[PDB]
Amino acid sequence: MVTQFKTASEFDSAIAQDKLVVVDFYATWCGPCKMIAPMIEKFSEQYPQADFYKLDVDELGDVAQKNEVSAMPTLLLFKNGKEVAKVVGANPAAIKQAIAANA
Repeated sequence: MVTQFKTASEFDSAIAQDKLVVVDFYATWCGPCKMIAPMIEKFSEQYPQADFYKLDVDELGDVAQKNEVSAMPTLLLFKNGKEVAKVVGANPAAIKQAIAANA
């Protein structure tokens, strides 16, 4: 599956003890930023153990600032309600391995 985040009250649970969650902090702007939504989902089939969510840089612009992620888009990894890695760019090369060694 795949979903986004509008309220921190949601994403807060996603990380909180729940394996490795791959949340993207795509910029509220940018052009080819929506084409990732389907991709972010395609990866959920290879790492079903990990949750593939998405962060809103418009609604949760802060969470994008807290982690210092204002790219467009960006990939954020979190283990057991904690962190693990951050690689701005879900280009077929890291977004896959990043979810392996981590999860």
